[PDB]
Amino acid sequence: TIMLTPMQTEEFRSYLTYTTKHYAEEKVKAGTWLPEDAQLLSKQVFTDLLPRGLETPHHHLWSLKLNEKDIVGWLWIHAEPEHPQQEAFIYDFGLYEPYRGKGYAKQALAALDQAARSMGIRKLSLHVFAHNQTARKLYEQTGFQETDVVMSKKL
Amino acid sequence: IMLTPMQTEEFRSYLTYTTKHYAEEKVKAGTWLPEDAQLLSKQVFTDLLPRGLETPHHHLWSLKLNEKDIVGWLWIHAEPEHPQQEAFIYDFGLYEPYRGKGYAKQALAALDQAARSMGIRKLSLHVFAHNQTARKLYEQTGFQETDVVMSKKL
Amino acid sequence: TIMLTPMQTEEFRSYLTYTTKHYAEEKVKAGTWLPEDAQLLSKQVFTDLLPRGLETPHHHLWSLKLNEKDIVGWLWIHAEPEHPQQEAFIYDFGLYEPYRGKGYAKQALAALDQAARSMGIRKLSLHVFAHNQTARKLYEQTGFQETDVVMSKKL
Amino acid sequence: IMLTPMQTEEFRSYLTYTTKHYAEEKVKAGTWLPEDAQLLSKQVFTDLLPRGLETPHHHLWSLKLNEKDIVGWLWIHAEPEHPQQEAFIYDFGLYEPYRGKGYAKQALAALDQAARSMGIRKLSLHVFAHNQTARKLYEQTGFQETDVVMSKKL
Repeated sequence: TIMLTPMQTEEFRSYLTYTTKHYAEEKVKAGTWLPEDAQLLSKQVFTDLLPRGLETPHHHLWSLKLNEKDIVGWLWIHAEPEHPQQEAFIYDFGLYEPYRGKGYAKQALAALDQAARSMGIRKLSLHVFAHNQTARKLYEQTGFQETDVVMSKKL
Repeated sequence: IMLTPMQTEEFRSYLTYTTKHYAEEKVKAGTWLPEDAQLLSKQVFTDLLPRGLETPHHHLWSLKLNEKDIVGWLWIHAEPEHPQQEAFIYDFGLYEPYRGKGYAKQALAALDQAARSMGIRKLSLHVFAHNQTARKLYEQTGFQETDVVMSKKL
Repeated sequence: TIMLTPMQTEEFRSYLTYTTKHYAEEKVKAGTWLPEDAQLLSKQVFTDLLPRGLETPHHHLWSLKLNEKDIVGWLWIHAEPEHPQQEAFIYDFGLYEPYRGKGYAKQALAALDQAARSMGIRKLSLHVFAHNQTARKLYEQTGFQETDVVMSKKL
Repeated sequence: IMLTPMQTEEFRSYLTYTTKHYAEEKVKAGTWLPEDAQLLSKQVFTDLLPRGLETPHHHLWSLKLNEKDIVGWLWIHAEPEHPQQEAFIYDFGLYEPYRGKGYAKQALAALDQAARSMGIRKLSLHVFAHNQTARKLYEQTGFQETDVVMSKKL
């Protein structure tokens, strides 16, 4: 039973730091960004997405909580209610390392499902790096279907 | 817009939005303290709907906009022996994505048709004073004020 | 939120009556039993399945309850813990007429899922008359897959 | 039999069985009144596991019989600074379909291996007096009685 609770400042400034570095690394892993460019790019991307931080309009950043004491992870979605399909995009989702491997991830996505419906959103979307097969299987197991695929080849 | 018997899962979603919304509304209105709001809201809805969708004389509909699209809710209570055949609108609204598109007036017209068909001769409702847009709407659709509650902080 | 509560005597003797008649009718609808034979057959079948009624060993008869006041339906499963696949068979499942068309059926099957796992059963099975397409779709929507199909033709 | 870190969903199932089972056991034992049992059981488990699977120093495993088959549970509490490096077995059992197949003794042997690996030097447990088979098993696996509780109705 995961609850979605508005992310608080401390957790957010800590999250922001992890994300930027993690995103940079994933883009390097994927071949999309060169190591020497990754930092500045990642910082630019997160700065354009959340220029007002938690106050950035239409972004919902939540702490995933098991109870008052355990924050097991994070969830960040973007929903503009003027979207023709009432779609929300998951910009990020994950579990802090000590809470992984117990199945909270599926429970958190069910809580997302519920919250999303109560907000009137009709469709959830996300991007998932290709090399993250574990994330891919969980999304498959939870009703997500692949829509687009970007492929690459070094000559 | 069509009124459809509310479904158990549509009810779960409705309850998740409203409960929180009703609390904030009660806070804005000065009626409830913030530390208390969430728990009071929960207690109100359980008191009003002890048997959920089965609570006798309560009629909960989902507002459907097409055969596949759900946009809002409408819940009215009607004592079948009420001397004025009056129904009270407990909750009525639309999820954010569908506001400002005319659905509210269409939903009210649907309620009018549904009420006449059910033997209902009068409709009543509560609205928070701070909801100017809802008030204007109800005014435009024939509702008249009957009671006001006023308050002041000393 | 449906709860499974042990069916009580009054509800059971009322249920038993409905079931026998309903089963007879379904067998006639399906072409399996002739109208003139249906009653006695149905009675024989239920008498062999539940000779001790609620006390019949390995049968679990439950009232589906929304709250203290509403009994929305029934559920009857058979589970012998010595089964090699730890399988339980749903002998009957349905909703009283005033509680239909609100989606309780899926919620009741989720409650079945939970209860079954806590009992250690690993597989659920059921028979569904072919002409009951509405029941068929719900079972499909809830993870059930067709395993066997009996077909017939009058010459 | 293998011990696997209990999964949140395996925990939901475990809690559904145990809670009810513990109550009946407390009733049989004369400790709890039937009207009270269910609610006391629920309160016990929340008191013991306030943070669920995250409650510090508690180790909950699922008992797996093959790479794909779950048959039982094992939950022990071990204070990392306990002077005797003692662990207390709070709950241990098998779902009905897998009893009487030797899994219990294999599970106890697995716990022994797991405990030595974790620095645990002593195991303790509670068992209801009326559970002759569990008592016999524990006796056969090296456990000795240390305390008894007796009662009488006047």
